[PDB]
Amino acid sequence: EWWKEAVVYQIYPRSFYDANGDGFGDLQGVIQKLDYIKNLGADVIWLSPVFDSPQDDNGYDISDYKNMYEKFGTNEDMFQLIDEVHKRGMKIVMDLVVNHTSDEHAWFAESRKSKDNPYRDYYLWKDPKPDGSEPNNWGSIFSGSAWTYDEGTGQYYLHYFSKKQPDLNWENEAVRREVYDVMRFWMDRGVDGWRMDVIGSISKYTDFPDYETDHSRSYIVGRYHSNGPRLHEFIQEMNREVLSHYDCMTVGEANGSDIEEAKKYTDASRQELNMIFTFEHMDIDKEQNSPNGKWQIKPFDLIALKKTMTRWQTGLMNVGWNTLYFENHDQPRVISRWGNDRKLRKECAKAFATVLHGMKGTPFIYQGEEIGMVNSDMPLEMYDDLEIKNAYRELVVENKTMSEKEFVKAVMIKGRDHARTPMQWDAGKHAGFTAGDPWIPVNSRYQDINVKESLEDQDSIFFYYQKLIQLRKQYKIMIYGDYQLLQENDPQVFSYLREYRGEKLLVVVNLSEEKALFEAPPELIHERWKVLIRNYPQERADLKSISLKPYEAVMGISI
Ligand SMILES: [Ca+2]
Repeated sequence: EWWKEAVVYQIYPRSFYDANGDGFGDLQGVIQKLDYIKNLGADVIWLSPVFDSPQDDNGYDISDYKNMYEKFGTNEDMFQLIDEVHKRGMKIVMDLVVNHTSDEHAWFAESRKSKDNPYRDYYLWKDPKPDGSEPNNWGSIFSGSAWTYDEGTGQYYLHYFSKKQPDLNWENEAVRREVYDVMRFWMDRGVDGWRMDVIGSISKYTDFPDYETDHSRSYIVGRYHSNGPRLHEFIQEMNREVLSHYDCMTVGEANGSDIEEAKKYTDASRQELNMIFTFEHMDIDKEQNSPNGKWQIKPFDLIALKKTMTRWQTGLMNVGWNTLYFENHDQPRVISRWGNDRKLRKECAKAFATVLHGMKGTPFIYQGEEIGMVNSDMPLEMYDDLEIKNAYRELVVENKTMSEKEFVKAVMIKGRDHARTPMQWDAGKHAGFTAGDPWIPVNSRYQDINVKESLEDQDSIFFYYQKLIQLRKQYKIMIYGDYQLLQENDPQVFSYLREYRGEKLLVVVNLSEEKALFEAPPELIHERWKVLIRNYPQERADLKSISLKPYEAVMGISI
């Protein structure tokens, strides 16, 4: 169970390092930066998808599972990367994207040709309604209908994501076998595990029932879009046929997951996955179900964060396993989203890191999180993401459920592209990401926020992350201790306790810009503490009462 003790670094490779000058990050670029990742201390890398793809969704629309997209390199480069990871004592996890393929995948190019094609039933085709409209009212995550009509055959195909991402038909045993063959091809060549993209969607309600509607919207995304009736059957089959034959790690991107679903995926006795990503803690700052979805912003609410993260810590405390993340290629920079990214940027970045890394589970560090990368001020016309383009058209232009100004404000907070501007290596041109022209501009603050300056500054966010990772490797309590929320009603302070074999770990973090007070509960007042990490310089170990400075974070271990 090395995956319980791991710290994972997520690379978004088109934006990590461009070794050959075309402005697009590449596999040889990753290889050249592996020493940096090892020095940080992560021991597992998760690479976002590098398989051949027309890039409609930046690699999540795969047109060939057994070849690389040419700008990343060739399979030879990928095999070298695997070897280079292993030579450093690290592991590599690839992105398994098997809810859907590109519409340019050979399977779909064949499927769409005719009802008698042998690939027809690789995808999900249905007749129009009598009036020619879509089979039901289901929506795409990327706006509009989940169905697209094919004039040549007279049927619609299903796509939960873009029209260039047709969903695979997992009811067809041949599709499942194709998926297992892909997994074995890569695992036999040294891939150590998989991050499984929208694994929650692979089983459909094959009666395709309409949702109920209150007429706020024409197309609906809801409970049928995940947790289908055969979901866990399929994952159990995948474990029997593939995962059980390798020393591997699996993490599912479990869209639609709540704590009970997480137990189904992650209880070891069920022989499914090791861990899942949930969205519940990322969902605290949207309204529950507006037509504008995640663009219907709410302010950061620490109480909501504490409630949600505590539900997950206690729910998987003695069964299953948690992932721990605040950032990925789909989320904004957490310090910009929920904190201070200006005068208190360092303290705030370190504070969020401490809250997260003090918990039970496997931490994930998204590229640039460890240097305090921030959201971008770029104008809307500079964004790339199809999610944004499609939502602008639907919400602002067509349906008018958001004004222009409100949509721009929402994108500046939550746009996926805040995660995707290039990694900031130094203060030179394009932050040292490329000698050419980057595929999207580097964030305008890069001259102040970059690896070079971080390694020169002993007070950097980088060295704080490096220390959190070292502590996890030294103190078994951080991996295996239980969890108890402390001072639960405090609106500024996120404090909790871990316990393991008579030892205690106290984590106290002021997630606010104002002064706060932590007082230990009565059962803890006679403990003696050794401070393991703090993001301010004043040092005292009487943690029973702490007058917390803005964004102050501290972890102590009992002695
Ligand atoms: Ca390149």
